[PDB]
Amino acid sequence: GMRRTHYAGSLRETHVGEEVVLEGWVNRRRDLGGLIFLDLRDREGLVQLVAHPASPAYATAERVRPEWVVRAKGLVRLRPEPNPRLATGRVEVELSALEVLAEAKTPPFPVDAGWRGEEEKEASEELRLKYRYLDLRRRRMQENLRLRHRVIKAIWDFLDREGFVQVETPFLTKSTPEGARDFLVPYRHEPGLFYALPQSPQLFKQMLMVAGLDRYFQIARCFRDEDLRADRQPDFTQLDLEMSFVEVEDVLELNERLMAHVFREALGVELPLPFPRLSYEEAMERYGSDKPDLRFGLELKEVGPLFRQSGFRVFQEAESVKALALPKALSRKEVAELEEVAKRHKAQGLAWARVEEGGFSGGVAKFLEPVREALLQATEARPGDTLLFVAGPRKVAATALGAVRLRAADLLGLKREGFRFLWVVDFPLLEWAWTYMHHPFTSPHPEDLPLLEKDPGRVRALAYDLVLNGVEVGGGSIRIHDPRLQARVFRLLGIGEEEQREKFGFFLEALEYGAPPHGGIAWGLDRLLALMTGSPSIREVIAFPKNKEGKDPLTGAPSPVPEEQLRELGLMVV
Amino acid sequence: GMRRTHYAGSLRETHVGEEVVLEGWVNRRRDLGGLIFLDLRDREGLVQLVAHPASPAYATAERVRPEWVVRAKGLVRLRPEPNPRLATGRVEVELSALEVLAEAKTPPFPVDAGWRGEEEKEASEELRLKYRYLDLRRRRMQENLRLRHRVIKAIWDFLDREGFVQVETPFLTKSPEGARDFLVPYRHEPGLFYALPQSPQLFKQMLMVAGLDRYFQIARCFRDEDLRADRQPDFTQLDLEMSFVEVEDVLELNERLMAHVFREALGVELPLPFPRLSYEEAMERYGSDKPDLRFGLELKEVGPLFRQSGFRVFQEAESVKALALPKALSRKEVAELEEVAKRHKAQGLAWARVEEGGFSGGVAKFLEPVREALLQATEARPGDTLLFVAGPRKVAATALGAVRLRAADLLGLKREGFRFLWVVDFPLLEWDEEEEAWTYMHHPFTSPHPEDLPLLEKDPGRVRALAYDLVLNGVEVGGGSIRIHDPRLQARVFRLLGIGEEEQREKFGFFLEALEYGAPPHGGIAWGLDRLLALMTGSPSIREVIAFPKNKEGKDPLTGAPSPVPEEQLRELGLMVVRP
Ligand SMILES: Cn1c(=O)ccn([C@@H]2O[C@H](COS(=O)(=O)NC(=O)[C@@H](N)CC(=O)O)[C@@H](O)[C@H]2O)c1=O
Ligand SMILES: Cn1c(=O)ccn([C@@H]2O[C@H](COS(=O)(=O)NC(=O)[C@@H](N)CC(=O)O)[C@@H](O)[C@H]2O)c1=O
Repeated sequence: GMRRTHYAGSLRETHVGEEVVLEGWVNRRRDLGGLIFLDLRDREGLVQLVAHPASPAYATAERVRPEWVVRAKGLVRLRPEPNPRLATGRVEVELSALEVLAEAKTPPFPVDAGWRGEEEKEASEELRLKYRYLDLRRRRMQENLRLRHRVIKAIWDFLDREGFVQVETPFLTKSTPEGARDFLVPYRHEPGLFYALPQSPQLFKQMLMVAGLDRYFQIARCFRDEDLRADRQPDFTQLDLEMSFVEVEDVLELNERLMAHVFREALGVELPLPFPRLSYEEAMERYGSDKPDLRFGLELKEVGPLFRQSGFRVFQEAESVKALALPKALSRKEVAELEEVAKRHKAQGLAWARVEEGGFSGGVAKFLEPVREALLQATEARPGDTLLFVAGPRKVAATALGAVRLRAADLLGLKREGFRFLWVVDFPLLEWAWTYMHHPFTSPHPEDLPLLEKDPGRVRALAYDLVLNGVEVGGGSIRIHDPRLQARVFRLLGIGEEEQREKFGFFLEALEYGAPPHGGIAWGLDRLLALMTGSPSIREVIAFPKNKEGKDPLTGAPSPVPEEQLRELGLMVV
Repeated sequence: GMRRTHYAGSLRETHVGEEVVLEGWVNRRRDLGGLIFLDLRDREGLVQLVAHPASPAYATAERVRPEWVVRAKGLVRLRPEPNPRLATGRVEVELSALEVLAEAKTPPFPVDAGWRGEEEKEASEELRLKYRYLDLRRRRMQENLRLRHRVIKAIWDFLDREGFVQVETPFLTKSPEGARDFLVPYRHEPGLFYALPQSPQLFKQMLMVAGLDRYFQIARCFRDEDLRADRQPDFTQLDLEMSFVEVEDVLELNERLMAHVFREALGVELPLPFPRLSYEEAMERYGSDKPDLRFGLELKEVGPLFRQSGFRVFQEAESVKALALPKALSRKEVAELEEVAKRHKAQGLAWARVEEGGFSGGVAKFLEPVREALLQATEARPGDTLLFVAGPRKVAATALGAVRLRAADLLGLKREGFRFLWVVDFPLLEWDEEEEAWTYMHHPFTSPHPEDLPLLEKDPGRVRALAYDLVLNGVEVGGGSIRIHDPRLQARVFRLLGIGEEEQREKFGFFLEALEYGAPPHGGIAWGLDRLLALMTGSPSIREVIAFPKNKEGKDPLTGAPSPVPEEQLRELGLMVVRP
């Protein structure tokens, strides 16, 4: 068997009196009172080793240095005083033997403080990525990676119990000129031909429903060679799933129970069910976003129809006037910062006013007094608040004041805690010619089918987004299984026969052989884990990620190849 | 909730009298005396629907054709005569309602036979791949994929229980397992490329440097080989790594894991521990480093019997290996084995017959002078045929071992069950008989045996490696080794393999630097998961246990990959096709 008797970090008072053998890294060394203290570290935590002057390990303990790998033997003792910041804090190991297994260069940054429960100074992320195998020694990074393990295992446990079959889908597949750019892989035996890496398993998982597997899932890697700004990696991980004979309700319900199972098992957090749901229209009206942050209130209110007779022209003529009531009297500085956030979101401006005990004061207060009783019942605003207004087109006014609403939350120092999930449902199928939102296999709402040709902009889709704390962590839809309806959606989009066969030919032919009703979703697993850990970037929950620019400082990729390796592929640099 | 009350194939006599809602595919339609019988199919199997002319469901049922998708409602009743070949064969559904959810045209090959327990006729595999979403409707293919699910889940349960951390490693990484890399052009700077990983080898060793102690991953590996021998461009490994381990610790963990997998996914008990054979023992006794232990017919060294022989072809040979087959082969069969032998670099195949007192046929004359010792060494009996290959030891073993494997087929030996074994004590270097060179059997991060370190510069050919292969039924299903964790020794071994300091820095500099920060002792292994599943299902190819595999030339008939890309796209990458 193994030489070690225990993980170093697993020792407790229950082990006092046992002789242990331990292996790990020297986290720190201190000399006090003629004793040598060594913090010995492995993935379960630190344990204090003590070398006494009479001990055979005494000279060895004096020469070891941080990050050296050692094997220690000794007997577990109570400490005279416990250190409650260590789980092993009640005990130490009186060293009888100490063996050096590997020496170590001084690391470019410290990895020792977190394991003592101390705060860690921020290091250059580029330096952290270049030495990622050392960055991953830190307690924080190992907790992230081990949480990711527990989340995926919980997903397997749940979906296996519910009858889902995990199926692995191809990585070398068909390159299509459809939409986002593919990463290409040259085919050596015939220069000029390429595989593509998959943007998602969408077509394969739908074909698995056509194959009768009923329900599928995969922890899937997706590859999209597009703009890497906004915390995007060249590849990322989805929890991808698909089910047969389901309505929207069936997919949402399954995903709610799965998410609650994951949070209970991997985080010890209880998620109340069911999740709240908002239509896309309700979300835009009340929050100005299709990914609302429900950790605070401050909803937007439509007040347009209050000023239809007011002398204030810019309110009276606007298609929409949105109002927001902040529970604080803001400075002229803060208002202008909010106004700047509004104008940077295409608004014409941000009107404002303070709410006093008898009326209003400041900004547009004069034009608000005639409609005071109605304005206050609509906004539920109390004396001391500050009213913010954005007038303009309905989508612009909502989106602008919604961004004002988010930035306002920071200015007021609102406590934003916990995990607030919600479903956003009833997205529009299209948008102005006409174009779809995600992919063209999303089913129209059955009761909206006749509007497909008459009023396409009002057709709802059977599509849904999963949002957590203002972040889109999942998206999917019920699919079209009728090839006649799919052709009908293509005719509405102006997508001809030759273009369909070039982009989707093999799948459109699959629908002719009896596809069941089906639908599904994919989570952004990296985004979920970053939110679960309070990380500012998904790079903190990926073992070996790229930097923000898409390169890998650890290995040096992407790198040149010898021209003989490229000539063998029949390609050359132009 | 769902409309569906049960899976169609799950209905039993215990459900008689219940009203059920079912959804699935029409496996077959038969009309009889005005009744319409529909075998409804889903992933749990078939159940018989009955549409009566007086039912509201009848008009719908008249439209239905095979492979149409329907939702059916009605009452479970006993059949007047049961179909004992079906799990639902005692019952049927008397239809009260039926709706068509989807129509279907006639498939290019049948998918209905296996769901009835009947045998499936062989279809063209290129056609099966072109319509893989229909091929996957067959019962055997769904059994394969659901077994694959069960195996992976069992792997997760066992390794999670044993403290392994699953870590997902990169797919877009730096341009090492004995094949060519698949490249990915970097769009923003033409001439730069990523490589797809041939394995996660260096990432999992770095996770040991990071102190995670034990890792695993169900990893996809990409290797651009001449795709002979049932090669796919990418395939799947159970990859794992452990810290502070010796060879034995890795072997015992994998043994217990494999027994758990076979018990939970197949209901098969694998006796423990697995047999172990050294590389030398395996080659001497079986002429192969992946022995097939499902039959006997071991090889015997008889060189020391011919040192006084007039037969120069025997007398000069380093080795003469013999094998006794329990049958009097025909001259046609002997020439076949001789051809097998010659295809494996042998100078030829000798033969004879064992009769009640003397010998007959082939080289029997030269076998007669040495009879007592030969019969004791081979245990041959009257009616047997003796075969010999004379030559260098490795040649003689390998040629007659391939004859041994072929002969098992000619004799029709019943080879059954699952015979695992470890092959251990591999040499660090393998001699290429062709290119007359030393090459490494396992990748360059394999640790030499610590007792053999002074032989690295004195005599590299006798250096043992701390490497091991896992063999199942004559197939290599796993391979691994204890790694080098000392940076000086890793550079020393790179120097031995003909890799100068310039080459070390360019390909492995980041990893050599990592060894300088306190790398623990570590080792690991990787299973060929597709290979394992193919053996577990008796499949002739790993294509039968992969949902959407390539064909033998690495092409995807279903999607048309690989394919040209627009001239505009290729321009954006800054590359062009070289003109012949
Ligand atoms: C980092 N990163 C990205 O760069 C892009 C996406 N995602 C997350 O993937 C989810 C699904 O992706 S999708 O493109 O919307 N739809 C799809 O991929 C569809 N195939 C899903 C379906 O219809 O079932 C999003 O909701 C995000 O949470 C990221 O995490
Ligand atoms: C289809 N296919 C192939 O094309 C190639 C390999 N394999 C299977 O992968 C195992 C490990 O692969 S290895 O390259 O030997 N070692 C490695 O990849 C080492 N990195 C593992 C280690 O040292 O821990 C083999 O034992 C086969 O069972 C296939 O199934």
